[PDB]
Amino acid sequence: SKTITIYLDHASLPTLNQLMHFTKESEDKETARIFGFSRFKLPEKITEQYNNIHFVEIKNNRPTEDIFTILDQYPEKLELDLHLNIAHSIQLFHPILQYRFKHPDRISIKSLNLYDDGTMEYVDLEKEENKDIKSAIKKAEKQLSDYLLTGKINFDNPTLARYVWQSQYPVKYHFLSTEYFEKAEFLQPLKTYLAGKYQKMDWSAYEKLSPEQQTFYLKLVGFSDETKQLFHTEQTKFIFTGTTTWEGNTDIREYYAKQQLNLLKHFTHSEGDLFIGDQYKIYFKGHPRGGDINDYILKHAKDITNIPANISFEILMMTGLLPDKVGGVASSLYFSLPKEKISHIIFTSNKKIKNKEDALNDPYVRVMLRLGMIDKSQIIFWDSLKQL
Repeated sequence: SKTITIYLDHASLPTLNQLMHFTKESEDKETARIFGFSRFKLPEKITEQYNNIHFVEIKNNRPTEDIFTILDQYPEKLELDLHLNIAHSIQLFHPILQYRFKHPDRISIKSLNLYDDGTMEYVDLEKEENKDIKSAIKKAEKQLSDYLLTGKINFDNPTLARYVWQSQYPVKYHFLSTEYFEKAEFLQPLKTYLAGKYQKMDWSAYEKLSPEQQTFYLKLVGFSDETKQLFHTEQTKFIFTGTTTWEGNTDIREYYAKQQLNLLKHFTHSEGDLFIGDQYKIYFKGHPRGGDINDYILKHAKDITNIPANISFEILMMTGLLPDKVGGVASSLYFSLPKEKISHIIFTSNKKIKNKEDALNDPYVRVMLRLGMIDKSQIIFWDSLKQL
C-alpha cells in the first residue's frame, strides 16, 4: 500500500475545509497528496516541504485526465482517501473511477470526506420536499452500486444520490446546516440513515490549532498578518455586505455606489432606519468585482475598514473571525451565518426579485425563514429606504 490523499473542489467552501484537513495532517510530510482545486494555489514555501505533492486542473466539474499521469507515478497497490464537494461528488469522482477500472486489482477507495458547496445543496433538497425519501434512498443505493461496477451515470434522484455513499465506502459529511437535516420532516428518513456520519462544519477548528498550524492555515489561504491585524481589537464588529450594480434604471456605476453609501448610512448614522449603535467598529466587504464602485464607497465613507477581496466570508468563518453583526446587500453567504449575527438583509432588483414579496420567495431565504434564522422584519427591499 501507498495511501494517497486526493483533494477535489471547484468551488470554495470545500477547498477551505480540505486545507484545514491538510493543515491538521501537515506534520506528515510523506503521504502523497493530489490537490485539484479551481480557486486556491498553494504557496511554494509550503509545497517545497512535501516530497510527494501534485496539482491537477479542474475543468468542467471534473479533474482532467492529467490525474491519470499523476497516479501512474505510483505503481504499488494504492488506497485513495478522497475529499469531494457534495453537490458535485459524482462528477468529481468519475475520473477516479475510470482510473480504477484500468487497474482494478491494484487501486481501491479507502474513504470519502464530503463537504457542502454552499446553499446549493439545501436549495436542491428543498425541491424534493414532496417525494418519498425512504424509497428514493433505497433506489439511489442500487443505482450507485451499478455506477461503481460499470461507470454508467444513471440516477432517478441525483440530489438524493449525493447522500448514499456509505452503502459503498466509509464516509463523513460536513454540513453547513445540520439543523436543516434535523428539522425538515420530510428528510427524517435521510437524517436517520446518515446518523453518526455527519458533522457541522467546524468554525472552531482554527482556534484549536496549535499556533504553528494556525500560521500554516493562514498562509495556505492567503490571509496576511497585516490583514489579520484589522480584526485585532476587542471592539465588537459589524460588516457591511456590498454589491456591484442592479436594475436601478441607469447604467452609471456611480449611481449604484452612491446608493450603497446610502444603504450603509442607514446602518451607521444615528437617525438611519437600521442604526446599529456606536458600539461596533465598521467594516466594508465589497463585492470582489466592485472595482470603482468600491473605490467610491471607501472614498466617501468615514471611519470604515476595508476587508480585502482575497478575504471571503468563508475564510472569516473558517478562521473564527466572523463579526458580531452582518448587514447590507443580500447574498447566499447569509445562509451560512448564525442567526444572532444577522442584522438586516437588503434585496436589490434583478429579474427574479422586483419587490419584498419576491425576496421572501427566494429559495435560500425560504429555508432561512423556516429554520428561524431570520424574521420578515429583517428582509428589506432596497426601494423602501429614503435618501439621507
